[PDB]
Amino acid sequence: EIDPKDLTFLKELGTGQFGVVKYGKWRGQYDVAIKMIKEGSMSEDEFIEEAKVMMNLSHEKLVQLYGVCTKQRPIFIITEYMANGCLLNYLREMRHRFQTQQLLEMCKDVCEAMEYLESKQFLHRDLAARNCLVNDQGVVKVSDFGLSRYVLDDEYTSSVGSKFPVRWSPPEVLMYSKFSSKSDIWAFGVLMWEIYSLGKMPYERFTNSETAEHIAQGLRLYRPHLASEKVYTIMYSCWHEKADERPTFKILLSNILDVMDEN
Ligand SMILES: Cc1c(NC(=O)c2cc3c(s2)CCCC3)cccc1-c1cn(C)c(=O)c(Nc2ccc([C@@H]3C(=O)N(C)CCN3C)cc2)n1
Repeated sequence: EIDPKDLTFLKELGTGQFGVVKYGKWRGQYDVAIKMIKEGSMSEDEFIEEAKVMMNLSHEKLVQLYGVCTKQRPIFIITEYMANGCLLNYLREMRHRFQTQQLLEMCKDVCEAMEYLESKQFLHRDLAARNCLVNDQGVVKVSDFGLSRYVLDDEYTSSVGSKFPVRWSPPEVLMYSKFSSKSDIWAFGVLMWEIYSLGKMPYERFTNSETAEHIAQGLRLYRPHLASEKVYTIMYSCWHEKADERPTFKILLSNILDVMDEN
């Protein structure tokens, strides 16, 4: 429980699934982001009841959830600040600057975070470049892990809703709402594709339902120009139809490190 008196609001960062997010400082020194949770946007009682595990998740490649302010309305979620914003926009804006080594390093950053989450049996549930953030030194970190569970918005929570991350979902999520470590694995593959395509929309020009239909029948994302065959093999392994044939994040990290060593 953070004392809201210790927070200084400094800048509007935009709006996300829970409403307004602001940049500020904690105790005049530490850079933070502060989600001000819009009333009715979140299952607050449920989040508060369950939130301690999420705060104890600690890793260099996670965007840390520092604490909460719950003795007030609206409630706040205080996290680590990331000066370069979300990875999807960062890729798009610096598109002509990246070397292939840096793209691989981004994949490694995310994979390390996810390997940690996997070891804690904690699901992200909405992994995608938009839910990775970038610090002032270009380090990529995974953000808002586990929060999708508390979203109150039928357009997001229903698999036929317009905000559901269909393009990041395996068949068993689309058909059965069966989330597991292996649905995060699928999403990580799509994320690697977002990285190597330098921020393109997966299945662009397909609607969500067309995407569902086509992946169910075995359609997969093509190899981006900048991805080597070894890199494509890694992302492709995430997309096995059967969840039990997909690798673990431990295995993916080993795969990524091996490519780095060869390069
Ligand atoms: C995480 C986030 C959101 N998204 C969310 O809060 C949620 C996503 C999900 C939720 S809530 C529940 C379900 C799962 C998905 C919205 C706006 C800012 C930030 C955000 C957070 N953090 C932790 C940051 O460090 C950060 N940094 C940042 C943002 C914007 C800019 C900068 C800017 O100031 N503006 C105004 C736009 C251009 N941009 C580059 C720079 C850094 N943004």
